Amino acid sequence: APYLPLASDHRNGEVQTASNAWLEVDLGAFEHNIQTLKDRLGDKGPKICAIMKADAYGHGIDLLVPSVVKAGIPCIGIASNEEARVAREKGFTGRLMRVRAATPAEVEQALPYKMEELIGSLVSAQGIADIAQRHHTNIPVHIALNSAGMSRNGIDLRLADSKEDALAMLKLKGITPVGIMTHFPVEEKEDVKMGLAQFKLDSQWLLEAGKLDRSKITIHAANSFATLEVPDAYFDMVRPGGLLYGDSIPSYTEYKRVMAFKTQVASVNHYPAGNTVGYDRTFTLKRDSWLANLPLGYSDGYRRALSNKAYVLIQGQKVPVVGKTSMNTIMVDVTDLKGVKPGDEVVLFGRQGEAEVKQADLEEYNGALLADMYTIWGYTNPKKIKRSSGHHHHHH
Amino acid sequence: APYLPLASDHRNGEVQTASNAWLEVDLGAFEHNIQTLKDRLGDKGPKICAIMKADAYGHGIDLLVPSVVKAGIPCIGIASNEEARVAREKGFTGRLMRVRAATPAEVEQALPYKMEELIGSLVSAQGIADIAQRHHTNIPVHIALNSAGMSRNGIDLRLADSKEDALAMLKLKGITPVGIMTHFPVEEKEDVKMGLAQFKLDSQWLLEAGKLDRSKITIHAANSFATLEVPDAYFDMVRPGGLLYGDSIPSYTEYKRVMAFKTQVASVNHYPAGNTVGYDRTFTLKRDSWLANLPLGYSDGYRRALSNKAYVLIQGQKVPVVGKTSMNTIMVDVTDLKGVKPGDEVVLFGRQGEAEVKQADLEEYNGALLADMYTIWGYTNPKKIKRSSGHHHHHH
Ligand SMILES: *Cc1c(COP(=O)(O)O)cnc(C)c1O
Ligand SMILES: *Cc1c(COP(=O)(O)O)cnc(C)c1O
Ligand SMILES: [Cl-]
Ligand SMILES: [Cl-]
Ligand SMILES: [Cl-]
Ligand SMILES: [Cl-]
Ligand SMILES: [Cl-]
Ligand SMILES: [Cl-]
Ligand SMILES: [Cl-]
Ligand SMILES: [Cl-]
Ligand SMILES: [Cl-]
Ligand SMILES: [Cl-]
Ligand SMILES: [Cl-]
Ligand SMILES: [Cl-]
Ligand SMILES: [Cl-]
Ligand SMILES: [Cl-]
Ligand SMILES: [Cl-]
Ligand SMILES: [Cl-]
Ligand SMILES: [Cl-]
Ligand SMILES: [Cl-]
Ligand SMILES: [Cl-]
Ligand SMILES: [Cl-]
Ligand SMILES: [Cl-]
Ligand SMILES: [Cl-]
Ligand SMILES: [Cl-]
Ligand code: NI
Repeated sequence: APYLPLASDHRNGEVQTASNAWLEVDLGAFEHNIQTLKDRLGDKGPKICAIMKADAYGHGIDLLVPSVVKAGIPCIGIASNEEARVAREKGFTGRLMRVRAATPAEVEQALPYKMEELIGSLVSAQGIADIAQRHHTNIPVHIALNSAGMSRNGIDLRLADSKEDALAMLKLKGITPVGIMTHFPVEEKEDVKMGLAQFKLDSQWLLEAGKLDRSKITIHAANSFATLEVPDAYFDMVRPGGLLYGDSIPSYTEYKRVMAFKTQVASVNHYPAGNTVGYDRTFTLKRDSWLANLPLGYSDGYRRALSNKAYVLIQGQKVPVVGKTSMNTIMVDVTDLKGVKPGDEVVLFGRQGEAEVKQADLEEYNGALLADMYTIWGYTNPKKIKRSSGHHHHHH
Repeated sequence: APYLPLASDHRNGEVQTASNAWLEVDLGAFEHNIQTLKDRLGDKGPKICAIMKADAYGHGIDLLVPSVVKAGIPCIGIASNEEARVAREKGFTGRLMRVRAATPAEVEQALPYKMEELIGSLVSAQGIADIAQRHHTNIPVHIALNSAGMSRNGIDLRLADSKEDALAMLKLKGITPVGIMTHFPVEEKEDVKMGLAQFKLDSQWLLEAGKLDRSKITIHAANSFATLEVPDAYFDMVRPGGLLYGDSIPSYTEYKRVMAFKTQVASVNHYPAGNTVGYDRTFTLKRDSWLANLPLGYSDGYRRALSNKAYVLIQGQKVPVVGKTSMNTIMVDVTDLKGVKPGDEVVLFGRQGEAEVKQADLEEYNGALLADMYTIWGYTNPKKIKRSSGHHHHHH
C-alpha cells in the first residue's frame, strides 16, 4: 500500500490534467449503490460498514469518502494507515476499523487516526496492548474468529490452547474488545450457512466465557455475497465491499459499475505486410496496416499477461490489441477504421457508443479476476470524476 | 502512470515510516552500476542516457535522479510528464527525452520541463508542431525509425509514402530534429546486427535526403542487451535501463541488484490439520500448522496466480506461501520455524542469510519477466533508501 496524497494535494480527480491513461470514476453510481443497499436492509437492518481497502478498490478513497459521509454511513473498513489518514481528512468521523492484521509499526503509527484493530492471536494482542500502554491510550479491537474457516486473521476455537488464548486476549490492559467477527471463504450459500452456524456458537461462547456485554460488542460476519444471499448473517453490522462498486453478484443489476478505464491515441503508424509488432516479433501483419499507438503498458496495470487476447474501443468499435504488451505502450489495429487521430479517446474497460468491454470479457482469460486488475489500474493511473466532464450533458 | 510526489513531499525513502510492504532501494548499487557501465564504454565510448521510465523501473525516480546528476549523465529517458517534472526538480539539467509516443495533451503540458519528444508519423508531428507554434516556442524531436522492426513508435521507410512523410516531418515549423533512433525487438545478437545494419542505411538516408547537419543530431539505438552484447550498436548514445538497476544478463554479475522487496509478520496463527486456507479453500493443511500472516496482497503487487511452489524468506529460510492470495493479505507456513513473531522481517524478493528469492522462480510463478511485477511493486508500496557505501573508502 503506497503513500496517498497529502491533505493539501488536490491533483487527483481533476479532468484537465494530462494523463496517459485514467480511471473515470462515477460518483453517482457509488452513491446509488449505497442508497440501494440501505433500502434493502431497511431502517431496522444491520449497520453498514463501507469497505474501502486498497484505496477504495482502486476507485480512490480520497474521492469517495465524502459520499460515504454524506450518506451517514457509520463505519468504514480499511487496510492501510494512509487509507485511515485520508478517511479522517475527508471528514469521516465514524467507526474506522482495519479489516486485516497489522504489524506493530502500523498499529503504533495509526494511533492519530482513532481507528480500531483486528486481532487473532494472543502474542499479537499482547503486542498491541503494549503499544497502547506506552502511549497511555486505548485501542479498540475486534476479535477475529475462524468460525467460517478462512484461516487468515482469525483465531481457531477448535484448538484448546486457542480457546485459552482468546479469553486471555480479552483481559489485556490497553485494548478494549468492541466487536466479534468472522469471514466467509466461499461465495456459496451452503458453505456460508455452515460457517454461520459455527460462528453463532463461537461468538456466543466468547461472549459468555469472556463475560462480555452484547451492548458493547458489534457482531459482524457478512461480505457482499453473504449480505445479499444470506440475510441470516446480518448480525449487528455488514461489511459490503464489491457490491458498492458494482462488482459482486452480477444478477443483482441494481448495483452499478463505478469505474471505467480510458486512454488516448498517441500516434497512428503505417506498417507494410510481413512486419511484426512488439517484442519477440510475436504478431505478423497479414496486410499493410495502420496501428494505433496507445501510451500505456503493463507498468500501468494493463494487459500484464503480455500475450492475452484483448480488445479496446475506438469510434464505438472493438479493435484488437496486437503484439506483446510493452512496459509503457501497446499497439492496436485500426486499419478497418478511418479518421483515427492522436487524442482520440479509447476505452479499455467500460462503454463507448453501443459497444462495451465488460468484466465478462476481461475475465474470459483463465486466472483473470477484475478485482486485481482495477486495484492496480487505480494505483498506477490518475482518476477523473466522470460528471466533471460534461461535453455531452443536456442541462441548461 | 500516476501522479508522483510534489517537490515539497519528502515522505518517500524514509525508513522509520510504517509500511505494510516496501522496496529497499540501494543507492550504492545504482551508483556502482553507472560507473561500471562508464568503465565498459571507455573514454571514447558513446554517451549514456539513463532510462528511468515507470518511475525509474519502480525504484523511484525521485530517489535516483540525484545520483544520475552527480554522475554527470548527459541524458535521461522518461515516459510520463510527472517523471519529467521530478527529474527537473531533483536537479537534472541535461537532455530530457521521452522514449515513447505521447498524446497531444501530454506534449503541450510538458513544455515547462523543456524536454524532447519522439515522433513516428506526420500527423502526430504536425500536432506537436501546432502546439509549439501556439506557444511561440520550439519542441526538439527525435525521429523514430522502424529499422529494427519493432513497429511501435517508428516510421517505416520501406513504404514510399512514409519516406515522403519523414522528409515533411523534418521541415515542420516549431519542431527541430535533434536525433534519430530505432529500437531492437529481440534480445539476440544476430537480430540486433540485422537491425543496426538497416538502421545505418535508414539514418544515413534521412540525413542526406533531409539535408541535416550531423553535429545537431544524436543517433542512438541500443538498450541494455544491445549495449552489452553488440558494441556495433553503440552509435552516439546508448539507452540502458535494466542494466542500471541490476536487471539484465545474469552472467554480467558486475551489475548489482538495486532493489529488494520486503514485508513483516503481522500475526502467527495456529490452525489444526484439515483446515483450508484462503478464499475457495484451495489449500488444505495436512498437519497442525502455524501460519504467518503477512499484510500484503495482490493489490500490493503480489502474485495472485495459484502456485504450489511460491515461497518467501523468514529467518534466512525458504517457507511456502499457502492458500490463494487475498487483496491485502497472504499466509505463509512457518510450522518448521521456531519463535516467529510479529515484526519479523520477510524477504519477498532478494537475499536473507544464506537464502534468496530467485528472479527466475518468481518469473516462473507469475509467467512473465520480473519487471512486469516490480514496476507494480514500486507503484503500490513505499520505498526505503539503503546505502552500501561502498563501493568507496575515505580514511581521513
Ligand atoms: C475485503 C473484505 C470484505 C469485503 O469483501 P467483498 O466481497 O468485496 O464484499 C469484507 N470483510 C473482510 C475481512 C475483507 O477482507
Ligand atoms: C525502456 C526502453 C529502453 C531500455 O530498455 P532496457 O531493456 O531496460 O535496457 C531503451 N529504449 C527504449 C525506446 C525503451 O522504451
Ligand atoms: Cl447504515
Ligand atoms: Cl457501527
Ligand atoms: Cl479473516
Ligand atoms: Cl478455555
Ligand atoms: Cl450459491
Ligand atoms: Cl438465510
Ligand atoms: Cl446469479
Ligand atoms: Cl487488463
Ligand atoms: Cl462512439
Ligand atoms: Cl455541463
Ligand atoms: Cl465541461
Ligand atoms: Cl503523492
Ligand atoms: Cl556518459
Ligand atoms: Cl534545465
Ligand atoms: Cl492541454
Ligand atoms: Cl533544439
Ligand atoms: Cl520503438
Ligand atoms: Cl556511413
Ligand atoms: Cl558486434
Ligand atoms: Cl511476486
Ligand atoms: Cl537470517
Ligand atoms: Cl519452500
Ligand atoms: Cl518450540
Ligand atoms: Ni454538466
